Amino acid sequence: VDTCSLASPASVCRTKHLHLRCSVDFTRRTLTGTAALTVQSQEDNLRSLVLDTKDLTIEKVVINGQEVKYALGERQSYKGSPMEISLPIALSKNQEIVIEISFETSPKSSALQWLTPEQTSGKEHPYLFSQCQAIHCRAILPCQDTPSVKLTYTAEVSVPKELVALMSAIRDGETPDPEDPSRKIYKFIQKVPIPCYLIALVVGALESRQIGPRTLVWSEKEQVEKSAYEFSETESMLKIAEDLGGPYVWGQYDLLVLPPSFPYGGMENPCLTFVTPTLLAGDKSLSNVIAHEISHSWTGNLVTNKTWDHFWLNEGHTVYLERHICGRLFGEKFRHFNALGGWGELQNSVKTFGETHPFTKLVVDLTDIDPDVAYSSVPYEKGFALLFYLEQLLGGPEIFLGFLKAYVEKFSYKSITTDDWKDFLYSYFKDKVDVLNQVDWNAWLYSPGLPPIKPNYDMTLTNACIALSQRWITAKEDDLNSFNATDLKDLSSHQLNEFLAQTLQRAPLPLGHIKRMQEVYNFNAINNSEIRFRWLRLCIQSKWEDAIPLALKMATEQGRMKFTRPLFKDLAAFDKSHDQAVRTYQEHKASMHPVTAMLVGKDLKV
Ligand SMILES: Nc1cc(-c2ccc(Oc3ccc(Cl)cc3)cc2)[nH]n1
Ligand SMILES: [Zn+2]
Repeated sequence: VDTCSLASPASVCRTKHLHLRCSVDFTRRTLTGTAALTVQSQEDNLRSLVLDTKDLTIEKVVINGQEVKYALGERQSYKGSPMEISLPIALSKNQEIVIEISFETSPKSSALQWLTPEQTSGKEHPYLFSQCQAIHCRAILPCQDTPSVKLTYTAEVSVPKELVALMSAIRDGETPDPEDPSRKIYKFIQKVPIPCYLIALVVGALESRQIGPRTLVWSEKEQVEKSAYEFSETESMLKIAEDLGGPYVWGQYDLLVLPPSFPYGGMENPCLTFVTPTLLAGDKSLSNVIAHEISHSWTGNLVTNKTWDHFWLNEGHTVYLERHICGRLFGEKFRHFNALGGWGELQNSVKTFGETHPFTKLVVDLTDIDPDVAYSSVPYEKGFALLFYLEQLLGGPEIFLGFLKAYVEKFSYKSITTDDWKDFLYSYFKDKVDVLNQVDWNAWLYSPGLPPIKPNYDMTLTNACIALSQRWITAKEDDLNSFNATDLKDLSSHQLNEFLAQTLQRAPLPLGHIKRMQEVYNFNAINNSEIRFRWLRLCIQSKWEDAIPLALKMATEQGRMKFTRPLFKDLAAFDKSHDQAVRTYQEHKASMHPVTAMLVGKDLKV
């Protein structure tokens, strides 16, 4: 049923537990060790099984202290190579065996980026971080690389004693390596069953600062103190999340601020969220990303999508919870602001993808499609639009939040499909079934382009952005002298960002407008990467050669694909910077994140 995994489906067998013993070698850029997988059979007379692997080196497979026959199949592009294992016994239904696999990752592992000391803040020690979603755990160790199987796990990672190792699990102790005095072993334990894509590792000279009863903030010493401040409200947001979705079951909620090449804004790794360092805007304005990763602790990590065709169930509900968290902290008016802004983003994605593009469908068919290529904000906003529309259609946020909490408890620790979600919706809202039948489910779930109906959005906080953006778009020459910094006197960082987004859509603007806009607003001096990103896009799309070097620096000084990809594609579309953009990519391609370096290459057609 999962077209992205080459392993035995959950209907044949399930991995119950993973015991990982491994060592990080920065000299060769490999993890070597063993992966003991406790696997339970789901059928009678099970005599062999298949795992997922991608660029792994297998030494042997030991079962009950004896080596066993295994075979690796031909590689299937991004899916990797399937690994068959011959069992030393035939397992009847629900019986279990432990399989010990001696493996070693490839330096080209698509799940990891190896950073040289100069690629870090401290410039003295190397760095390693993982990114498994969607199907990259197979590039770290053999497993059923599919969200349809959930497993607990325990790990022991040997690392140079000067470094620290962290995982998506509770820290369970550290000691000097008994077989190597120059190394330390960090132990971890994750008692809540998870999909293997939530497995994460990080190794580096990490410092910590406690910002809450169950929250530490991790980063290099240069950024720890800044990050502890930027995210001071995490505990504040955890209690709101708990009130909406129920108890937080993962014990610890730590935060990890990675080096600038991290490919995404955040990764909802259990116990240790990964976030881009580009959130350090200095005013906490971009902290809603933390509210997002927090919400994933219920929608996504507790209730998980069965395949990646149903990824929208994860981010769709997560965005919904996030904007309710922000609404409880800043008012319902603010919640509608983000919802409306998100609907504007959904317009941008569709315009860029195309109204008929298959990647604008809510439920996709990733058969023979690299899930990384399908990743976009469409499942985020299109998913949220559906839930918001249902919230309004079903009687308000109070009623619908009651459904969300029940939905989470109903499928806790399980993996569901869109039909599972829809089926329980009709069960929960059995009194209003006739209202649900008014919904165009076929169009919402499987038709591409923008949804069939637009929700009702409060225009209060957005009106200020619309007035100013309209003045610039419709302004002629004689109107440019009157623009002044006072236009932003009562605008927040978010409103400033929305204004740019509103202006960005109607780009390009006359060259004089862009030059005047820099004179009066000085967007070049704003550190907020969301705002800077859009201001730069507005400049390059308007053919302003002065913004070329500023955009190349931001596209390469950080690796968040949200910014790096559009900036490059825009530089490649500008005639005056096409050559410089391509040449720049070729140079940095070798030291970019593997997933990021592959995608920009496709964007650039190199
Ligand atoms: N409009 C849409 C888009 C999708 C979609 C489904 C699966 C995907 O795989 C992933 C998920 C997360 C990451 Cl980090 C990388 C790849 C991406 C996107 N579903 N519906
Ligand atoms: Zn997310």
